[PDB]
Amino acid sequence: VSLPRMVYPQPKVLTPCRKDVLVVTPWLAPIVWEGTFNIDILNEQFRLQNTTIGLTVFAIKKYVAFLKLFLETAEKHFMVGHRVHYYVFTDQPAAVPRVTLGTGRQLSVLEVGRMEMISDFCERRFLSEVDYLVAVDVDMEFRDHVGVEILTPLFGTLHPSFYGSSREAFTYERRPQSQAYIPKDEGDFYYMGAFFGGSVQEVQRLTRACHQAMMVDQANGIEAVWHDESHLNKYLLRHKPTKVLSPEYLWDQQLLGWPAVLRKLRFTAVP
Amino acid sequence: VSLPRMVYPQPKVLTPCRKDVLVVTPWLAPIVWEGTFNIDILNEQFRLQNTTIGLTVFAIKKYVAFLKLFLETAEKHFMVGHRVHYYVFTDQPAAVPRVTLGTGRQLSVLEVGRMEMISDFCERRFLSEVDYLVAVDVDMEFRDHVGVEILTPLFGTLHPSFYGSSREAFTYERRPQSQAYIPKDEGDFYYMGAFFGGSVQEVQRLTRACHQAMMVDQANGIEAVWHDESHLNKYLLRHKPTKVLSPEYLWDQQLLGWPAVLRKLRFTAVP
Ligand SMILES: [Hg+2]
Ligand SMILES: [Hg+2]
Ligand SMILES: [Hg+2]
Ligand SMILES: [Hg+2]
Ligand SMILES: [Hg+2]
Ligand SMILES: [Hg+2]
Repeated sequence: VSLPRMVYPQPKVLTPCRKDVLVVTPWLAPIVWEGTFNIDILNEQFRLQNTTIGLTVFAIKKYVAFLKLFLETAEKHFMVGHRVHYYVFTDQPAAVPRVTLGTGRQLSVLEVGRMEMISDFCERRFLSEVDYLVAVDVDMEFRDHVGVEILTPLFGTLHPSFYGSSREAFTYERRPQSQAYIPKDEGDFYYMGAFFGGSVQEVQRLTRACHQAMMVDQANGIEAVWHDESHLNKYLLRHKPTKVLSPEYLWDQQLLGWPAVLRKLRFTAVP
Repeated sequence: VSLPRMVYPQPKVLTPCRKDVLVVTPWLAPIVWEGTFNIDILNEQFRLQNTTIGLTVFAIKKYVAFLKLFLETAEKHFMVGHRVHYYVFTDQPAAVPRVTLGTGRQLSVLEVGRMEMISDFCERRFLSEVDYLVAVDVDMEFRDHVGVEILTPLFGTLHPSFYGSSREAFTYERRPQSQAYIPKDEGDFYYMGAFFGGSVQEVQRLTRACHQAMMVDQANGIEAVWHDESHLNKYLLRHKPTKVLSPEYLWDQQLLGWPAVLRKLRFTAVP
């Protein structure tokens, strides 16, 4: 379906987008930084498709306390204008705060007794209800725009502690006995487990692969150094993401401040 | 399907890819320049899918003379290592040169009595035989690598005469009576009609849209200033390409020399 007439600044072929950061991977996936995208064009493209975005979040034991701020700030900043379906996985349904949602946005509480829950228990439901799935940690708040610029078949996010690091310095799983093993001469980026996503199909593929690999590891009596993040990094090494999010999308201002390369701090650790 | 272990230079997050050119559009489509891609990674990705690329070329009347050089150089430079199916549309089947083809590459001669031929007469055949379709002009030669880095649902190529030009200077159709009309405050880039493509489905959509728009124009007694290039530009304005090729992919060295921004001259006008 065709875009309408739109008036915006002409793109400049002979002006680099950013001169301080890498804005495309070697497999031609965009790295999403402020300045790289026109949100009006992207909003049009995804609205024309009636895009629904599922956000999955696990809130277990004491973590239920982070829900009110997480959801309230998501309402202000996450996919505003688009259909959103929050999926809150919790051991305490009654402790889920009653947060007021904007039109076209809904929340489902799913009681638990992450990779098995997305791939196994919820597969049919997600294919039916949403176009994209995003998995994030609950102990976080949105502080600025997180929108459809992220949407793509499969994305990972640059871990804020490692985005300038050498691949040798990445905390990948280094034991050859683990399915998550990555040697010191391999690796593109260190992706944080706290923010990944993509189409429902690609996210189920990923969570199925991870879950199967983790069970192998367990049967072999080994546990990856950083658990499902270790597995996520292996998967994204072998199945390149179609977009990568800059650390604007997963930051910790207390730990890391507000450096020059970040024009916006969008989604952050709660102290 | 998973990529194998591969050893290559780590991508550098804090080093821009190019500081002289734009490498991503405002809708987050890569602009393909030398330096932006690792061809080994891309080759792996597309080979794992057993990708077949159809190349369509029209050679009418005196233009049959350009076929031998066009095909011989395509053999050296175009999608080497991948399955290729050339579709030569001609009024002179017997004048098509017998060019020796590498393994996995085939050529079909299709006799004619471009947009109607791709969309109308050939739709079923292409869906059956190829994954991607590329449409180029015959009076050209390959001089360097043109590979799977181009492949994407839908791509256009920067016209070599206009890549540094203001949108006002673009030779778009400017009469509101034409379906191809673009006003002076609209337009991202000027795309050349001589090199476009994408998935079979997206290329058929485009050629169907163009053909229908050209028939409207004709019934209205108007002909766009640059014919199907005018229509191509309108379509790509309203349906943003998922990759854009730099002028490396469509150059004229006689006319335009070999400027600093071009690290490679891949596909060029024959003098
Ligand atoms: Hg930019
Ligand atoms: Hg995995
Ligand atoms: Hg994982
Ligand atoms: Hg680069
Ligand atoms: Hg068109
Ligand atoms: Hg066209």
